[PDB]
Amino acid sequence: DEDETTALVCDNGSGLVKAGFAGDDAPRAVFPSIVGRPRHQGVMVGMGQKDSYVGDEAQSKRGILTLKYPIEHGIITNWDDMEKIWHHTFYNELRVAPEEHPTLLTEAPLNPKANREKMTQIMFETFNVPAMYVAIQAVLSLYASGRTTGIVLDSGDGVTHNVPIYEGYALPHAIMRLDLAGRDLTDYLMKILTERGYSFVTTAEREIVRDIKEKLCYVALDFENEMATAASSSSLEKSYELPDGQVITIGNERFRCPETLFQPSFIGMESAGIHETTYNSIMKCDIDIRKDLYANNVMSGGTTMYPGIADRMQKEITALAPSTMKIKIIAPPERKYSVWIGGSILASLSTFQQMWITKQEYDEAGPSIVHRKCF
Amino acid sequence: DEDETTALVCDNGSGLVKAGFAGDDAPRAVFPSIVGRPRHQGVMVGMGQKDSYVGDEAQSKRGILTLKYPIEHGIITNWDDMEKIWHHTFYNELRVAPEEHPTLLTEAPLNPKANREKMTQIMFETFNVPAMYVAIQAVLSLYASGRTTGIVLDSGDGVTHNVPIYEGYALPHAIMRLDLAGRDLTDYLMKILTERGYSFVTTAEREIVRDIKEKLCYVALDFENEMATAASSSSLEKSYELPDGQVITIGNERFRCPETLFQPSFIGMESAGIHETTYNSIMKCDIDIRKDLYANNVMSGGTTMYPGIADRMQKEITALAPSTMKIKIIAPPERKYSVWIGGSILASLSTFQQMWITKQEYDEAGPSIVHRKCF
Amino acid sequence: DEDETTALVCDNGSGLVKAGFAGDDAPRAVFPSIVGRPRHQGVMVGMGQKDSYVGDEAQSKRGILTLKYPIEHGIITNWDDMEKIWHHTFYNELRVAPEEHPTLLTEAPLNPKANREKMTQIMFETFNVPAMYVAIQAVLSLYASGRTTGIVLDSGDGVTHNVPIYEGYALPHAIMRLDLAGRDLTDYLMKILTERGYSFVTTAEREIVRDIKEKLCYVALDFENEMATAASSSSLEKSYELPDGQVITIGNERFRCPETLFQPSFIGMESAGIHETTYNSIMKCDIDIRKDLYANNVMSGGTTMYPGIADRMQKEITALAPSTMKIKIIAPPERKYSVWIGGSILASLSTFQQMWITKQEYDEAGPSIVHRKCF
Ligand SMILES: Nc1ncnc2c1ncn2[C@@H]1O[C@H](COP(=O)(O)OP(=O)(O)O)[C@@H](O)[C@H]1O
Ligand SMILES: Nc1ncnc2c1ncn2[C@@H]1O[C@H](COP(=O)(O)OP(=O)(O)O)[C@@H](O)[C@H]1O
Ligand SMILES: Nc1ncnc2c1ncn2[C@@H]1O[C@H](COP(=O)(O)OP(=O)(O)O)[C@@H](O)[C@H]1O
Repeated sequence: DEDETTALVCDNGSGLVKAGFAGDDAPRAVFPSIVGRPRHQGVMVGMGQKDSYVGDEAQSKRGILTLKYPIEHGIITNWDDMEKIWHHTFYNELRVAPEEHPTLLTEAPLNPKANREKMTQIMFETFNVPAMYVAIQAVLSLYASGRTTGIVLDSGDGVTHNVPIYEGYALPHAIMRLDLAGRDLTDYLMKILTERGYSFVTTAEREIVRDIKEKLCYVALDFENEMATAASSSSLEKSYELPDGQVITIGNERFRCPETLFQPSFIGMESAGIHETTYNSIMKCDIDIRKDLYANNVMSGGTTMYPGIADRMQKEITALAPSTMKIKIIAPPERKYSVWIGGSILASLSTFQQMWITKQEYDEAGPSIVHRKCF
Repeated sequence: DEDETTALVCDNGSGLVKAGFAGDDAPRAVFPSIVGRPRHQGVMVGMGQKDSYVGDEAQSKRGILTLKYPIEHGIITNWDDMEKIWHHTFYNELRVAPEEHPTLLTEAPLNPKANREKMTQIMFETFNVPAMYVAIQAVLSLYASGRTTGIVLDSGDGVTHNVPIYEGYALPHAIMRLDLAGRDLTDYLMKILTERGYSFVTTAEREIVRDIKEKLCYVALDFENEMATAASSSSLEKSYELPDGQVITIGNERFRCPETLFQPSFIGMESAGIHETTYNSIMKCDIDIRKDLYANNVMSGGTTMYPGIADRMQKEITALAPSTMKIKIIAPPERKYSVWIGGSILASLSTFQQMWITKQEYDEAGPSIVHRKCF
Repeated sequence: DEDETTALVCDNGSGLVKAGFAGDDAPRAVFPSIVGRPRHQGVMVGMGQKDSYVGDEAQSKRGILTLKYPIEHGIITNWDDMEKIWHHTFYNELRVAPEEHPTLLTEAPLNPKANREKMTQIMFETFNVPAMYVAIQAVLSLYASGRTTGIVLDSGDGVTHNVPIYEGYALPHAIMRLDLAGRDLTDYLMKILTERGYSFVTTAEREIVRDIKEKLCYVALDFENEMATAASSSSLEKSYELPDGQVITIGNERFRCPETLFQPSFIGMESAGIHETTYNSIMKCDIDIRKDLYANNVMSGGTTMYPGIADRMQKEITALAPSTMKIKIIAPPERKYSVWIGGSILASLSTFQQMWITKQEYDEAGPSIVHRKCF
């Protein structure tokens, strides 16, 4: 609180907002992106509740609330709800006066121009920021990495991409999309557990299943052989206590759930699994740069956090590639916050501080400015 | 009683067993699935009563008895009780020697493998059937229909499903579940009648309320406008004589009870009403097959028997679908026995007689056989 | 069905088989070249479906099926699938007995010798044709035209060529290749529509986009000025109803998609646009024959069907050529079937009937015969 200034790095996630100050090593505020007020709301004797805050309160308030994601699949679809999320971010989580900070916002891949313009309009008109930037989330991640060359497999919450990069450039024609990512894997685990006679269907039960997924699932060494071991499997049958206190047993569901990344037909997806899309992406590049891609396969995103994933990707890529090809899979430790960190590096870039968009630019060429000939 | 043979078609319902001979047009035996013996049992001077027969005796014996459904929510949960129901089916209702007849059994959606194996074990070991098949009840219904394409709304006793079908295949990812169906509507009518100062709480009173529901409830043309007419409603106020002989008056409860299918929040269900699930199911299918689904919405199940339901579904679907979409609701007349009829067609399928499971198959690969690579 | 005979003219296209009788004015059978069976195949209650017929059934059966082209990029790559396509052609579409008809087959430019030999082996051994010929598809088209001199721009489904011709001879060193053609333009329209927030990614969605392309795209008068008019463009914003019934709006995508033929960098292609390749081809010819080429630029192929293409080519060629050069663009009306018609003329050539290849020639010098010293 003086001269200088930082850069409000707000990564608008499909399920979680990550926000903080440029220059910090990780976001200081992480809260669910949802909207929820009592679904039954039966009055009582007073009030003192906040209608649809969701954020952190919701979670801990599981069972009372309803949820909505105004950013459900990564694109913002409800501006009144998004204004509530940004107000919460600035005033309740970070506890800042937004008019004192240049703010860098992230946007999903394929975000419409008109959507970026509405984001810009709200920042300047509603929150009175002195400036702002919009950054592409994949791009920020790439930034955080620091690798000019290599092929990234980025699997997050709602989408997975394979992005080959040569000298810093995402050759746009090589990238392929997959709908599936963590949101789909949590829904599939709810369904397969419901196969055993359990019942996980409510909003609260979804949260419970997301926790089972993140704590007990793993990727097999070989799907077929893991299924065969399931028979005499005395390991798989882990126990998990529900908040009600009942204890369920989870066995082959531990590896059947994430097997979907390699076999999208488990959820009905025709798409090619992540090892096939990696190969298909490398084959859309020049033959010449393929050796550099094969030796620099970088994993990113929350859904690449499973133990065993790098070794499995090494095995599968080795099976598809030429016999003399050197293959290397890199996974950065704390991948998931790779998107926020790239934003932090960019926003905290004094040297490229002219890329931030300003109140004068917005007034001159409206918000589009932050879209036409920059970010 | 000679060569050839029929197929024992036993549809194990949550509230009613439907059983008969393959090839008959409808089941010859329909009896409540319950277990009940005197709750007070005060001896007397002799016996000559059957402990927990339930079946038909129970009903007519209302007030003395207790009830249990070993198939309460569609999945068999008590094998000693289920053995009693099957013994009653074979020896008391159909009056057959089970060792002379291949028998097709039905099972609920999501029935565990181990449950199908126990059903199979009992048929072969306890009843000595020469063969048997297990069939999926929804599937049998689909079979009875005869429509390859279209979206079915099947509302029965304990569950309601929306199932889109293209060329005979239930695209498994499109189907959505609802807990609510007729069991819930009877419980809700007991509760709302208890609001007027009446008291319907016992087992006998539940049966009385199920009769009021089936004889006097109806679905409104528009819920809001029907409530508004309730004021000057001189029609609604129908009379119903209780077995005690008192006469109650039923008015807006006639349409408030089934309104729950369209507004599950009446019983506290967050779920989306049946018109919303229909739309949500069609939107999980390819855009291309949607025109075929919209023109082939087939209603099935006992809870789709209300007069007015097809016209209301036509109105609601028309309001959600594109303006140029051709919408058609089909309701087969005697829907409820749609499940038994599909079983009868399948079981009575000489041409597919190799799908029946045999005593040799059970002995070789145990009962699982009737589960792994068939039904 | 008597003496004489016709010539089975089968044009094996990358996406469509065109087949018929020599002497007919157009092919009597046109069906997609694909292979597809249920991707989900969920059994049901019977069969009566044909595993991977594709042909016409597929299309109308959009959403159920998968596709494969055994001729994906013009060269046949799977002989078991190709045998199915030829069986369908003869027995289901044309309804002929192939052993009664000399059959002329077409092959892509640069088809390997061994591939032509395998085509020949199948015709004689599998279908028992009395004779057969293999013809080069470009060549057949040239044949259909009837112009000895001039430079043809032939843009079809998977490839575009510029072919200068002087007295009937394709000076082989002048011809240049382009990967891009209609297959690429349909893929690019799917991608650019997905930019607006729509989602066209499935096999069924590809077919939908191919229809939007063929019905609503057009080539601009000037790309830069058309983009500038897009702003106040109230024309562009045509509506298109999807099979689901939703209605999308298409605007600048109408001309951005085919702009790729003139600017291959839109899809990442370094190649020179079709006006530059025309000029580059004319400059590889003698200076002396250039006046004849400039006055005889003939358009051929499905991708030259856009309204406005001849006028745009006249404008662009005029801008590159010497000021006193007479420039004329010819487009034959029903260009697309230009390949089949050339085959029909050739095959129906009684006078050159000795060029057909016979069962004795195949037995003597194997199939190669139809390759070494003829077609
Ligand atoms: N340790 C972990 N193991 C597996 N999945 C994880 C782990 N940590 C986070 N995830 C999942 O990663 C997803 C979030 O990843 P993220 O990269 O932030 O996604 P997005 O950027 O698409 O919002 C969620 O589905 C979450 O459950
Ligand atoms: N005419 C009717 N009107 C309304 N509900 C009916 C009618 N006939 C039967 N039902 C109800 O339908 C339900 C039984 O339907 P059914 O399809 O057999 O269910 P399930 O297969 O789930 O056992 C019961 O709740 C019953 O009261
Ligand atoms: N009227 C049209 N306008 C634009 N493209 C068209 C038209 N008719 C056909 N096409 C396209 O032309 C291509 C087929 O042309 P064709 O000459 O048969 O190709 P090929 O011989 O390479 O198989 C397809 O991409 C198709 O969509």
